[PDB]
Amino acid sequence: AIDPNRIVALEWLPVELLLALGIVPYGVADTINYRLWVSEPPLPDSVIDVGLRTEPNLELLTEMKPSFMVWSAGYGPSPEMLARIAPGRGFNFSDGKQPLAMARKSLTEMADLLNLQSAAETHLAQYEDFIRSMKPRFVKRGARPLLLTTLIDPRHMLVFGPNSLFQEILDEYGIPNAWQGETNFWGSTAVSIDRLAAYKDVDVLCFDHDNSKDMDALMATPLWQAMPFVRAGRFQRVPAVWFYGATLSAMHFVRVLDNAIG
Repeated sequence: AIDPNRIVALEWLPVELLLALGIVPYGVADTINYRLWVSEPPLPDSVIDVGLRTEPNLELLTEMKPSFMVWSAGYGPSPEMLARIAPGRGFNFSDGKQPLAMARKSLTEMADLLNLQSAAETHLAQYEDFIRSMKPRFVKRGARPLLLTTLIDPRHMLVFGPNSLFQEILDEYGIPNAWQGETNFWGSTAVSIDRLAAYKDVDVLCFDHDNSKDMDALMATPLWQAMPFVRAGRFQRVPAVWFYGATLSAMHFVRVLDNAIG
């Protein structure tokens, strides 16, 4: 993807890969929601919004003449169709088990394509150092499991399991993941609110994403008020963190994690 200033990112994972390498995306799919769900790595105003990740403005892309386009494997438009617009590459979020391991590989891969090998190494070094440096902030904490969630709608809570982006972080800090149930490839699964009642002695973090109306509707139900971890005072709403990102999202998680239970 020769011209580093004409790269269009059709999904948020590669946006994060580009940003970690110092690249300013020429175009980004759904800049609006990127701000509501990813937030942390801010996108400059100059970035062109090329439409929803699942339905990018194909005419716009064609007119833009991107030097290269990057997206997430198995997500969004057909890579075959996309490759017809401009050169491109899809990136894997995970191998289905360790998203973070893949993130490191993805960054490296992106760096090689753009000959930013050094920048990748500098970032990866900052990543591992940051993660390790924060370990002491969770030493005092015991073996109480942690439940990571986000409200999809009043009737559905998304929970992140063992193969979620967050697991590796939890593992390094000795924090058991309360959710050991099924998960999709991306490390999450949507469950009915009642399913959360099964958890008594656990801490629960819920990622906000400008959905106060929904959180309010949820918290007004007697069920939510009856929730053992709620009554136990173990529930906390926290800032949005992209669950399907890479190293920047992981580091963002650690910051949020720290403020919440560090």
